[PDB]
Amino acid sequence: NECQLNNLNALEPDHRVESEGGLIETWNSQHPELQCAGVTVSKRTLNRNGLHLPSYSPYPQMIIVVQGKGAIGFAFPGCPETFEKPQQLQDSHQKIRHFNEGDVLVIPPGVPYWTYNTGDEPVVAISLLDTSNFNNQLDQNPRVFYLAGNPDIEHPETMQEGGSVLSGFSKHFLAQSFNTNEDTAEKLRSPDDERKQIVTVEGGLSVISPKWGVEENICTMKLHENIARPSRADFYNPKAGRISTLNSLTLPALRQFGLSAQYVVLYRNGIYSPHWNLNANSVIYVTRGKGRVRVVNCQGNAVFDGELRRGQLLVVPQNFVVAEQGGEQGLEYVVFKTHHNAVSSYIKDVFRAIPSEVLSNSYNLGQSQVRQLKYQGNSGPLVNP
Amino acid sequence: NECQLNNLNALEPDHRVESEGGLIETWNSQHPELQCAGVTVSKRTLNRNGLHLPSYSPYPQMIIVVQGKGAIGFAFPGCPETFEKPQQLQDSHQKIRHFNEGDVLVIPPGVPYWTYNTGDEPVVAISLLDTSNFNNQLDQNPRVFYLAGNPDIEHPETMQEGGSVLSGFSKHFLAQSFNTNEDTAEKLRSPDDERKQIVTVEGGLSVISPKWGVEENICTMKLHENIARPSRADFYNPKAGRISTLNSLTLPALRQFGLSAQYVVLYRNGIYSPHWNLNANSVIYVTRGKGRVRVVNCQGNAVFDGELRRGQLLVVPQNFVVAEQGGEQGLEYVVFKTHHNAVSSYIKDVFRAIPSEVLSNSYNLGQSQVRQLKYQGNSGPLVNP
Amino acid sequence: NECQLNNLNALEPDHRVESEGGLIETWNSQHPELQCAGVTVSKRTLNRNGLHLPSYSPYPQMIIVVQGKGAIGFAFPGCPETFEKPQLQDSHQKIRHFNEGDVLVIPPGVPYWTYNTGDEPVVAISLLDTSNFNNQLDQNPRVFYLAGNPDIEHPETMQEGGSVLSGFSKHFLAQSFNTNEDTAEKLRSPDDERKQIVTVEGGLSVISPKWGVEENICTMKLHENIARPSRADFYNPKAGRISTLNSLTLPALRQFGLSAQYVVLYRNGIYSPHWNLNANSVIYVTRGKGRVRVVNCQGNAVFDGELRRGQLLVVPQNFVVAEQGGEQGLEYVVFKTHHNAVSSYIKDVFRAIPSEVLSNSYNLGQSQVRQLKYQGNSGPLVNP
Amino acid sequence: NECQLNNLNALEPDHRVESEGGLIETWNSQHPELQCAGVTVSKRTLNRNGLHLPSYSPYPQMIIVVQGKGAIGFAFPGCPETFEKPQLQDSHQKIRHFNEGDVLVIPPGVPYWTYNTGDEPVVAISLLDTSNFNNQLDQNPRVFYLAGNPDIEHPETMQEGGSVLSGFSKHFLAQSFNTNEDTAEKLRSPDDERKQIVTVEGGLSVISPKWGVEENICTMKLHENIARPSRADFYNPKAGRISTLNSLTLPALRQFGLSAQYVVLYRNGIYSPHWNLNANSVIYVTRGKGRVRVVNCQGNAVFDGELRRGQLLVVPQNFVVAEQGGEQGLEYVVFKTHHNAVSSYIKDVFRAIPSEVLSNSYNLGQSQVRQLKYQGNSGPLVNP
Amino acid sequence: NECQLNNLNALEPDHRVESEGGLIETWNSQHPELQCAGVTVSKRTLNRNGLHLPSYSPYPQMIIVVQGKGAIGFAFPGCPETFEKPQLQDSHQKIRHFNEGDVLVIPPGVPYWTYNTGDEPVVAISLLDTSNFNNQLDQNPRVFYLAGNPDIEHPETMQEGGSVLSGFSKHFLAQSFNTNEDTAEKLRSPDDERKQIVTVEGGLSVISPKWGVEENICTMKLHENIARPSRADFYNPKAGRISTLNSLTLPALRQFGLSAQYVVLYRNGIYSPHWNLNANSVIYVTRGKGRVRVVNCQGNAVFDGELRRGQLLVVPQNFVVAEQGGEQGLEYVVFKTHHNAVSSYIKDVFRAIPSEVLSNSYNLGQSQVRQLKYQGNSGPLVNP
Ligand SMILES: [Mg+2]
Ligand SMILES: [Mg+2]
Ligand SMILES: [Mg+2]
Ligand SMILES: [Mg+2]
Ligand SMILES: [Mg+2]
Repeated sequence: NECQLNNLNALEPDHRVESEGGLIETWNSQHPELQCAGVTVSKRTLNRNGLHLPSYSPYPQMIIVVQGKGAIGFAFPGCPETFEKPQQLQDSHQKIRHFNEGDVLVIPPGVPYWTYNTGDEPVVAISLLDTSNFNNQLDQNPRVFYLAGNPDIEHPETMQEGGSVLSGFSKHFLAQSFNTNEDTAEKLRSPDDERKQIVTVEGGLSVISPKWGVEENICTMKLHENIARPSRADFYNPKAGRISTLNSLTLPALRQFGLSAQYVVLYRNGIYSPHWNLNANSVIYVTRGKGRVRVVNCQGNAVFDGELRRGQLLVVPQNFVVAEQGGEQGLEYVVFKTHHNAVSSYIKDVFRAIPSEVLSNSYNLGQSQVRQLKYQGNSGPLVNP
Repeated sequence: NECQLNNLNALEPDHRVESEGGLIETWNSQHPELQCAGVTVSKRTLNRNGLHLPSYSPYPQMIIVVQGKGAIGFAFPGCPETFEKPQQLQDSHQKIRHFNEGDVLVIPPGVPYWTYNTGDEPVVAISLLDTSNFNNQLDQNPRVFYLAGNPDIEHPETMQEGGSVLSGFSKHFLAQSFNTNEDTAEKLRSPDDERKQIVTVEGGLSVISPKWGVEENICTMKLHENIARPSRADFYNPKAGRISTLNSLTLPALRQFGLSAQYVVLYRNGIYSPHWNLNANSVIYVTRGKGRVRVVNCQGNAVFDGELRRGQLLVVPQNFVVAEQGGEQGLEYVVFKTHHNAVSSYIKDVFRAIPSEVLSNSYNLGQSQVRQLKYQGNSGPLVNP
Repeated sequence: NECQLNNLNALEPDHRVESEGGLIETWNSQHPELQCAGVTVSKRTLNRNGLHLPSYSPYPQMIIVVQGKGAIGFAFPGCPETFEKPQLQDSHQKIRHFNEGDVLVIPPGVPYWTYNTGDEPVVAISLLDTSNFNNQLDQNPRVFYLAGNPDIEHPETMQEGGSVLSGFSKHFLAQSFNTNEDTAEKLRSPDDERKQIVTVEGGLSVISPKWGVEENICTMKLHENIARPSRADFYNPKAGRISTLNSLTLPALRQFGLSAQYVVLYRNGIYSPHWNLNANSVIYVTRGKGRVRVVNCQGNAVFDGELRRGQLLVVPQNFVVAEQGGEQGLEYVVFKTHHNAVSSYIKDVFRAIPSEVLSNSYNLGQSQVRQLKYQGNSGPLVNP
Repeated sequence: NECQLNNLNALEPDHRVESEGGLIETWNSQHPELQCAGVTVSKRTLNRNGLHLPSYSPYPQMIIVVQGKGAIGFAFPGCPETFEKPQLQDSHQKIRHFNEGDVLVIPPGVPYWTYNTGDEPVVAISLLDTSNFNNQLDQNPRVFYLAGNPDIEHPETMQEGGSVLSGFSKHFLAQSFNTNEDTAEKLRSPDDERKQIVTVEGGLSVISPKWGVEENICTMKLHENIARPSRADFYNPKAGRISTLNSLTLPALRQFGLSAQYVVLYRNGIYSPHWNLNANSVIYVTRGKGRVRVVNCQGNAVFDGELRRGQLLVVPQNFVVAEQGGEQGLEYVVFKTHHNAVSSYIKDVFRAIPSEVLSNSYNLGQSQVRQLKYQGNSGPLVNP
Repeated sequence: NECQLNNLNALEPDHRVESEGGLIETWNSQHPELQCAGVTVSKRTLNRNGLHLPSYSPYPQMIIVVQGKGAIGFAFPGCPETFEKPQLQDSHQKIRHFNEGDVLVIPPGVPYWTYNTGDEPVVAISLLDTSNFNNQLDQNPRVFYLAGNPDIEHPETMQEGGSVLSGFSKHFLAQSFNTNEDTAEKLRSPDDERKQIVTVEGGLSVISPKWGVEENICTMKLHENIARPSRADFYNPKAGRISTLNSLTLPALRQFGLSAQYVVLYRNGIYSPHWNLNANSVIYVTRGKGRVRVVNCQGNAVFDGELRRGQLLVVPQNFVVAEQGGEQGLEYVVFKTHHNAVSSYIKDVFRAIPSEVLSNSYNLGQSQVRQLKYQGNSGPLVNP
């Protein structure tokens, strides 16, 4: 009965991990709303020259960059290092991908990744940790395997200290394994490192990049897409707002990760009429502004009815009906959905699909009243009252 | 250990919901047999002019109409209203599908649907609610989201009153959302409606129908097929009975819903020899007659051994061996299976696949005895003793 | 440049084969229109007690039954005989019943036979998808009979003949099938003058209620009604109806590259200008008469005239077509060479394009544009 | 034997169509090279306020925008009008914006229109995949215009013309669209002398932020940037960069059998000997100049010369090719007739083969072999 | 009408290429039979210490090894060198061992080389699937050698030649591969008179036990034994055995459109009348002799005669064929142009059809019909 919730709360971060080069804030995965959704969320901040040390988790992550710009690099197993710099190579590594605010990034399960702030302002990103994803064969707990550094626990609720996976091996064995000296091997264990999982790169970081076979396809799996730019809108009403969808039809990698998302922008008083998601739980994170949100369950009860503003997280269970109205300054938010091609339906459109007399007898309405419901007013889900 | 059942009971409806235009009977989803199967069942009756108000659930439903005739209409999101009637349109809606006794209907997860009795006798349908379906991201509880009316709870065991999803919103907000007046909006909340989920349409219902791009495919997803007609038999022995299979190879939509079924008709003394389902749990609902049924588990124990008659439900767990023999008046039943292409095997056929000497040494049988088992008698699963 | 056609003709059968229990009429596969579409057509009539002897072809066939009722049986390789009557008096694969309005699908290489179970004759029109990707021989229609002594159904290809079994000696057939020379001789149909469709005196009798690998593949759905009023996917009570049959309704079609639609236009009903995005089409009028127009990429009406019952008209991929029912309406089936053929009607296109793009495109005023987009019924079926 | 070519030529447009708001230049589809690859190319220029009238073709088109910025709109059949401005002043399908460096994909049979939103003209090169499996007509390029009075863009195929709507009478158009004869007459573009690309005086205005089935299919991604420096999949700061665009980045390509790469070579940068395993390729130089060599199975350089901006060069499947940037570098797009074209460069091949196989193959000493395998950069982009 | 063949011939190689370490014999791709099937065949013999230099072709090849033992290595693009011997003395991709009875599959565009590891010569028959959908060039067989100075293996297509590397200058090769002119000169095989198969004096030595992307794609299964007695899918100890190799046993075949069967008939053993539903077939006799008969749709035996070791016989899709082992039996491989070719034998067909349909079809009595259906072994392999 994990989703038999009579109340839904707007949630904010519960735990904080302050590092040399940044901050990591996590929502406790044990909140009943998040347990129903089968996910948890993590907000990461990379300060100037901030470098998030390489790590991987046993489930996919969908991240939206809400501030700043940087680069992310993955370590795909067995793939060639297509970025090379001659000194005889002086260095070579895999493709460096750049991201900006409004972009969504996807981290594959088990694939190592690192990120770096390439701008002046701090990078702020919100990550949906899809812990319940079918690909996670461990358990519901969020887990982060660091390949470097001496991290602090990011999800403390699961401990009921941190260390890299390399610190679990002796320097002697690492020395032999990696055909290196024990001095190098000891450093690989981060024995005296006190910077934690996000460090500051003094002097700035330098990597091979134009801007700063298997290689053509798989090894270059597209893992980022802008979702917030106005021009990418899929639904639009100049006087109400816009809705943009990012799913497996845009980012094919999502098909195997069971995740998709939408970015919604509602202008002052703009309304996103009553709608529901047919095949997925959803998690709203407000990126800006404020608005009135209402979520109704199968008993016609509003499990949530209140203001929702920047920084808050609100779970909308599969099939529950939700509606939003932009406040004074409008409202913007991303909605993570636990399906690679999540589909929703809005009630206005439903009325149009049902025969006039079915509607009349259902709501005891007159022919003219029904007609006005099915044919009058703007057609889309975005309404300017 | 949800399926470690040492006993299986023939089950009948536990709860009843009497409405103006019909009746809804449900089997408690907490019976251990149903918990093992990961499903529950609901029997619906639409009286003359009976209209089942529009609703949707977060899992698929496979329904078999055992009596009467009517029409069902769905509300596919974003699809065009291909049925239109000029007065300038006087009304338009989506395709109306007709059904008759012996037909199976499939309801997609999250898709709204309504049904209406177009004949004189009442429509009686038995619905398999596939609550454990992978697409249900909530929890095991059955749930019905009504878009209209003031319903009573159909699965009371989950409350440990009813209302439409629209009654969860204020008339003022619905008024703005749907660009209508507050009078219409208040009626949309069904504030004074006491008819419940199945209403009687006085004077009969009228909808657009010849009989009473995306539109060509998806928006017209085939969601009904006759399963009981004699001529649709897949296995047949004039002196024993018949077996008909309905799976994803006949109704492609079933591939995504993980459901299939069979309709079996056994004549007097007709036998459906010992067989089992390799990849799916099964739920038998007797539509007519009576017969002796035996279910044996992995310890060689008959967890069920008795008469099974019209109206009773019997779960047959995956891999358990079952056999049926038509009684005096014969036996007819539908079997819902929780796989889009459920496959079964009958022991007679198994003997034929195993080498004679493997059989001899397995059962201490003589060469002649084995030969008679593998080659003598009718070949199929339907036996006339 | 097989489709660089400046003219399209309404075609009727050009060849006929008279047999004891029926008739087979075919359209010459060499007509420029049929060559562009990469198919040919065949009309088969089974008289009372008529039986079409077992045969198979290296490509799929989509058949619409326009009259009568009957049964069709296939021989799926290696599949068990699930129909049996108790030693076994007899056993055979599933028997499938059909009626007028039904569409049957014949898989490539799979033997099938048909029998008329009613009094009136069975009349069926078959689209022989010769250009199908599964046909690795050549674009010529071919029929491999397993029995009888047939006459060539498509003579244009030759530019006599027996069953495939007649190509073997009775001696070898006797050894192969572990049978005696007497039976083996008969398997070659040496003195059979009945041709491919025979009359079963006394009537045919088979195992059937009304008259593992099994559960699925071995008994896959190969027939579906397409003409019933209630099956309409598009409908305007004052104009007509359109029904679509594709891989979403009949899964096997996914592998055969074929789909169809059944159109019924009432008096003066119009199926407004539309085109198929991904497939060539072949119209066969089953009833009535109406005006049909087909326009190519140069804006030329390669066809502009009446089309009546029994006539065939090819509509090439992307060519724009429109139809209007005559005094007694018009009904027709449209075979399309794609498992999920998609069409688009111009009215709907106007709705998708911005007003000013339309205004500047056709030199129209905002008002007139508003007219095209929001006035009238929105569907493709129009009541003028 | 269309590809049994002993010679390959660098080709430039041979035909041109001047219209009011733009220009269309095409390469003759009959060049032996283009026939072997089964495609043709078209360069389209939209001048300021230029609008390319609605049209569709029976095959997919892959377009790279080499200059300017604009908007492209498609008309997906049966899809809802998700862009609306409040009765509705107007509503239409999604508007997609593009800039130089972007690749656009046009689905078969789907109408599309484009508009220049900037001051400089929009220049785009389109690969018309005429041999695509979805094209069931013939290998001839065809353009079905929904509006205007166009001139033939590919005249070689004829060996006048209007919109598909001009093929209908104004009377029938009036009845079909429930409109008056006046509007219907205009829908036929009878006195339009502007041709296929027109100039929108005052500028075009549409619904857009900057200027169910919806969520997915109805709004599928049909454009992606391929030329930005940051999108490089291969990179050597001293030699150049290679970017790949295929079905893994743009899903729709899976159904259209097309992919591409954008190559940028710096001064004297070399893209070492490589070949495409599963597709024919067509290079179009967007900037600079360089030496290109193409070798067939006989070890003959069917092409060995300079290739500069605006020139087209076909590289047949499996033929080995190499390029070297000139004094000012070389940039080019390569269209490939496969949704996921795979290539292989010889340097990498040496690494995969055992030393002694190599030694015995080329009569080299262990030392020299060691040279080929482990010395130098490992990638395909070489700085000599 | 390439398959409208009234006659089929048993074919033997017509051309030969003698090289230092082996021999290559080919069948002319222009034989009417081979053109109908859309393929050609090649027999390759590697003498002791023989090495077939690296090469690749724009279509898949299915090869059955009829004699000897050896190793085959491929060069998968961008894949890591997982075989290494410690700086690295050397590293290269996986080495795959094969023996007689094994079938090897060569992917389109992928370089491969083979080496004889035994004393007796390796003899292999290769089905060159030139008509494969992946081949976007033309139906001509082509071999792109990466090394050596080969002679044309399929001369009929020309109606000299070197390696693809010989098409480049040594200067450019030196720059491309970061090597010196000396090595580069050698990469062009200028004074090599050994041809495509060379003799490795002293024997070849490679990394191998016996002599991420890795785990999967980069090391996909490309070989499987098909001839071992124990692998039989069909078996009658008194008649023979049939083994099938398709995409269900070797996944890669799904992408190459090929499958095969290995048939062994004992003395007088019969493979009763059967046909392939979805593919053309090419028989190659590996041992013995027997009577083969092929009947077309007119009931004419387009082939009726003996077929012995080393002979090739095409059996077109849907044509009915039967074989009977001679005094010393008959063994043969059958290549089929479909990843999952399906066949059907007439005996099984009789079992699927109702008694009365059969009675009326062949004018047989209930008794005789009962004979065909239930008497004798039920399988396709018959002991007369
Ligand atoms: Mg929302
Ligand atoms: Mg049962
Ligand atoms: Mg039509
Ligand atoms: Mg290139
Ligand atoms: Mg054979």
